Order: sequence, then structure tokens, then C-alpha cells
Amino acid sequence: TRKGIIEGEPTCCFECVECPDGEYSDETDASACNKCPDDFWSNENHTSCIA
Amino acid sequence: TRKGIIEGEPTCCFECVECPDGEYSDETDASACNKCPDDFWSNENHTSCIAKEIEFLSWTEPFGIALTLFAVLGIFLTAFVLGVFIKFRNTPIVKATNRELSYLLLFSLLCCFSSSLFFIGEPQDWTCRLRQPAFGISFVLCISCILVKTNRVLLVFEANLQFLLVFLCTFMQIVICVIWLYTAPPSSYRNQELEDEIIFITCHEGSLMALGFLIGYTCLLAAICFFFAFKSRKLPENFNEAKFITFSMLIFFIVWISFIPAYASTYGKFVSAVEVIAILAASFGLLACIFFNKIYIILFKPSRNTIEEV
Amino acid sequence: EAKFITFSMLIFFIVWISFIPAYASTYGKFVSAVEVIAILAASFGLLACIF
Ligand SMILES: CC(C)CCC[C@@H](C)[C@H]1CC[C@H]2[C@@H]3CC=C4C[C@@H](OC(=O)CCC(=O)O)CC[C@]4(C)[C@H]3CC[C@]12C
Ligand SMILES: COc1cccc([C@@H](C)NCCCc2ccccc2Cl)c1
Ligand SMILES: [Ca+2]
Ligand SMILES: [Ca+2]
Repeated sequence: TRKGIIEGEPTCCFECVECPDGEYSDETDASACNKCPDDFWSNENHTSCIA
Repeated sequence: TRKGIIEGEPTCCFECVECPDGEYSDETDASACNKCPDDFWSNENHTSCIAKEIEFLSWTEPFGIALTLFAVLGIFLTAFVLGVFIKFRNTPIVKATNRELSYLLLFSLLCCFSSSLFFIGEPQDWTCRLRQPAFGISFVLCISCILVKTNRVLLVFEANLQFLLVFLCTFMQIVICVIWLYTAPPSSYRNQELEDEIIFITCHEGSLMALGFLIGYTCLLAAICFFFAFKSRKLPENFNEAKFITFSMLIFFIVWISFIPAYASTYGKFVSAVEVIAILAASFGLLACIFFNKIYIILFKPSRNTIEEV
Repeated sequence: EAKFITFSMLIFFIVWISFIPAYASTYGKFVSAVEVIAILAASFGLLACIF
């Protein structure tokens, strides 16, 4: 999951937005969703890459 | 495009990240992506909601035009043969084989050819309710006419009656169709489980059990016809019509056994096309393998149109 | 062997035409399976009818 902006609120106030398919997030409090490399795709849970 | 937080930097500072596929952003400076609604999909710029493409076997698709052309050819050929038996109604060849059965069979072949047309176009609820029953009933009526036209078949039932055989053989499958259409009728089903940019229109059979009974009864009748025609093929009665019935049943089985892999391995609109082809093929087989020879003798080389020859 | 030649070529045409709506819209292993089935059906039709 990535962080999303609530406009009118400080930067520490974010919402959790599911990563789109093909993009993974393997960390906690990651700003953007990381794209999988070539010949690789995001899991069902979008947490890493599987070939 | 949407705004993305930079680590350690205030809200005013943000990175522009293009909208994911499927979602769109209409207003500028949007903090989040909005999923396109149902029936709608993201455009090429992720800014608008383009209606998802609707896929079905179209009448203007090359497959649709071609299969309609061939079905119309079959209709014209069946009308041709029926008109030839009407013009030379009382010639010995038309008289020998029961001509009322011949008209019934040709009407049934017209119905078989016309049943394929219920597979081209956008599937409606009544269309999906009518598709399988129509071909099933029409082709069972054809097989029944052929089954009473062969030999050692009228006799075994007797131990006219021709219409009794054809009526029961069609009526059992009509009962199947009524039970199916009353209990679990088919319908039309918009699928989004295929490619997500497309809504694909299917027919939803109420139960594959009723479809299985329909197909199995249509196959059992043809198998009985083939089995009885096999033991009569050497007879030259009615211009070797027993061996020509054998040929028609063999074509039926070739067409409907080459249909299982063709149906299973087909995905998308063209699945309906598969069915059409099979239908057409079977019908054509029957027509030719039952009629054309005789028709030739009726119209060309009429010297064989004698009681001795037939 | 007129009927046998005729039915060999009928099996050929019928099998290959039934697979036109499949070959037109399919991808992956199913394409190769379609090709193998068509080849095996035409070959078996010739073998059977002729011999
Ligand atoms: C829709 C498309 C794909 C099919 C087009 C083929 C049929 C409409 C016609 C064209 C050739 C016809 C065949 C041409 C020749 C014969 C020979 C004929 O053999 C004979 O025993 C006749 C003997 C004689 O000539 O007196 C039997 C019918 C048959 C198979 C005909 C059956 C009907 C056929 C297959
Ligand atoms: C073989 O004789 C027949 C008797 C009735 C109908 C038909 C054809 C025109 N449709 C088959 C229906 C195709 C089918 C098969 C399995 C599961 C779903 C579906 Cl959709 C042939
Ligand atoms: Ca504030
Ligand atoms: Ca700072």
C-alpha cells in the first residue's frame, strides 16, 4: 500500500491506497508504489514481484 | 495524473504520478485517482470514461457476413430442392420416397439453416432461450424424417405410421425443451471476467444437464439412423439412399466430433461462430447426402425418372 | 476408393474449418493444441479412410 494526500491536512496525515497491479510495495510507509521489473509482476497482495 | 508525497517535504511539494489503468482523473490537482464506473473504462490519457467495448458476433463482422451468406445459401438450396419436388410432384422418383416426408424434411432443413441466424448478433434473452432448442428440435425432425425414410425402421416400430414416428421423436425433445425453458431457462449474460476493457455478451444456459440431454438425444437418434442405414447400404432402392443416409450420418458425426475441441478451444465472440459452422455443416451434409443426387436425376438425365429405376 | 478419398478430404476440410473461429481468436498453448489436433485429425482421417 502507498500513502495518499488528504488535501487541507499536513504531510503526516495520509491515507492508505492499494498499489495498482504490476506495482509492489515491500515497505512500511512507502510514498509511491514500486513497479515490478521486466518479466515480473506484482503478487495478489501487491507486496513484491513474482516472475 | 495524481499527486504523490515526497518524503520529508510538505504538502505543497508533490510528484506527478500518472493514473493507474482503469482509473481516471478529470479535475486538475487531484490528490487521488478515481476508478472508472462499471461499464466504463479509462481512456488513453487517463482523463475520461470511455464506454467499454461491447463484444458479440456482429452482423457486420466478416465472420457474421460470411456465415449469414452461407446460411442464406443453405436456405436458397433447400427452397430450390423443395420447389423441384413441387414442380415434379408426381414423378416416380419423388413418388417413391414418401413425398410428404420430403416436404417435412425440407422444411426442417430450412429451420436448421435458419437456426444458425439466432447465433449472429447481440444475444437477447429470448434469443438465448431459443438458440439450442431451435436447432435441436429442427435437426431431430430432420433425423426423424431420414430415420423413417430408411429401411427396417417403419417395420420394427409397426411390430400413417411415418408421421407417428416423426411426431414422437420430435415430441420427446420438445418435452425436454419445455422442461428446460420452464425450470432453468437460458438468458443473456454480460461478462467482465474476460479482458477488462471489454464487456462480452454470452448466452447463459440454465443448466448444462438439459443441454446434455438435448445433445445426447440428438446424437442417439442419429446413431440409430446410422446403425440402421449401415445394414441397408448395399440395397439400390431409391438410388442407394441407405448408403447416402450412412454418408449423411457420418458427416453429422465428423462435424459434431470436430466441434468439441473447436468449442473448447475458442474464447470470445467467435465461439458463436463455431456453433454456426457446425450447424451449417451438418445441415448441408444432410441436404446433399439426401437430396442432390435425386434432384440431379429429376432435372438432368430424366430418363432415370422411371418406376423401374427407383 | 472414391468414397474414402471423399471422406478423407471431408474430414480435412471440416476439421480445419471448425478451428477457424478458434485460430482467429486465441493465444498461448491453445493455439498449438488446436494445430496438433487438426493435424492429428486430418492424418487419422487419411489413414483410416484410405487403409
Ligand atoms: C456449402 C458447400 C461447402 C458445399 C458444396 C457441395 C455440395 C453443395 C454439392 C457439390 C458437389 C456435390 C456432389 C457431386 C457429385 C456427387 C456424386 C454422386 O455420385 C453418384 O453416385 C452419381 C452417379 C451419376 O452421376 O449418375 C453422389 C452425390 C455427390 C456426392 C454430390 C453431393 C452434393 C455435393 C457435395
Ligand atoms: C449435437 O446436436 C446438437 C443439439 C443441440 C444443440 C447443438 C448446438 C447447436 N449447440 C450446442 C451447445 C454448446 C455447448 C456445449 C457445452 C456447454 C455449453 C455449450 Cl453452450 C447441437
Ligand atoms: Ca490543515
Ligand atoms: Ca523537511
